[PDB]
Amino acid sequence: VQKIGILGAMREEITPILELFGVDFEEIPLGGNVFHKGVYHNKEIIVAYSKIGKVHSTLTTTSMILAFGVQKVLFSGVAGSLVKDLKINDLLVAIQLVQHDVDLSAFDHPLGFIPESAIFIETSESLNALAKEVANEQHIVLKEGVIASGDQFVHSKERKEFLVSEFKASAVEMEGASVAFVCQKFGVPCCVLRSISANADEEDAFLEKSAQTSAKFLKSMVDEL
Amino acid sequence: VQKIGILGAMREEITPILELFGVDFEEIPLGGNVFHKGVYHNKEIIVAYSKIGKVHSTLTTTSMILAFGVQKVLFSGVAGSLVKDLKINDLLVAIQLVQHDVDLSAFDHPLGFIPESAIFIETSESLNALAKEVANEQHIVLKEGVIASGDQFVHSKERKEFLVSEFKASAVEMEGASVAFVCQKFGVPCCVLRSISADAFLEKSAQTSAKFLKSMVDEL
Repeated sequence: VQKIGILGAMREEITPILELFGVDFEEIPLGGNVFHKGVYHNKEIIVAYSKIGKVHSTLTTTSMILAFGVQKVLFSGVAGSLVKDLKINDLLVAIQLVQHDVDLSAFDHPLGFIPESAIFIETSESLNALAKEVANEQHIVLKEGVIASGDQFVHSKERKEFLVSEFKASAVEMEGASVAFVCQKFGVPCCVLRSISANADEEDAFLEKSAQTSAKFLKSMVDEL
Repeated sequence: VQKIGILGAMREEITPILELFGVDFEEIPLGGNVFHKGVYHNKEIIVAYSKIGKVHSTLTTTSMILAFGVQKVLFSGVAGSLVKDLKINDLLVAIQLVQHDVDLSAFDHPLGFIPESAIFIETSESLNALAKEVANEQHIVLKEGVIASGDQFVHSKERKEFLVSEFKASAVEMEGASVAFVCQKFGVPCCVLRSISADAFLEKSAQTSAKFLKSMVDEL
């Protein structure tokens, strides 16, 4: 029985996901999270809001995997662009991610690095390839890049410039890296998709449209699994 | 069947705990961690190191609870002092913990606050009182205070003074708050104990902490 996890990074991103799949979803409370469980064409689909920041999103992902047995994870949301050519409404697949706020440079480690780990987190080759195929089929341009995540909102010119110089990041948000990290640790293929909600020089109804567009893209992925 | 989780931040702290409990531990890999499962006087003891930082420690704690059913968590480690009265080798129990690096101030949230949470995370009355009781019986001084945790190793005067001024923290490390938070979310009692550190120091400190943890478990 195939079991697929779907995360969104705002509560309001969940509604159009559950609506579009169209089946009944049972609400299961666990660890202060609510997981929505439904059956769609003989796959179990487990949908949750991550909650904010890395500790929340780690907890929700680890829970999803251990309590519900999800075998693959798709994580949708929005991100702010760090690069001129990545603009509002562009869709981005995260080929790698980084925890941009990790700093053990006092022990001469490169920024982003933790011992017994690595700076960059890898996502699923097969799921990213699937996202490319779906984007081709649906006539949606799909860009690729590195997403930086950290437990601060990044707004300053200096901090955005640091993300690009240090990590070659394309976009920034708060929960992607941690989710991808957990998945990788459990051998669970993960795909992290972001649509751009702010241009690189910048810091609601528009997020309602993005959340609908994302739900459509997620369903078109699941329809291929 | 009582199930107790014992967490250390780093590998060298585990070794002495496994040896002192003395029982046969089964090694169970899960989520890139190795959990050591043993039965000690009719209590199941699950021992693991987190690895460093908030993601790692949140992952490990959640696994302890969901995969192994632990009912109570004891977390031991070292921490750096932020106040003159906490000196090297002092033992501190964390009454509250904060994630000091969380900053949603761009949206007028206080520093350390995340929506659906709180700035300060609480720990177990009962387990804290047990730590105090063990310490009193053995004539070991046990200090109490707030622990600040974050994904940076804090070394500057400016950041240390920020921790004191913003959170009234007494000590700083990288994993306490995330472990305590996970336990709170699952209604699992948690005790966070830290020896003040500022390789050879660490060996002694791990042996003495293993003895203190064993002493607590003997009362549970």
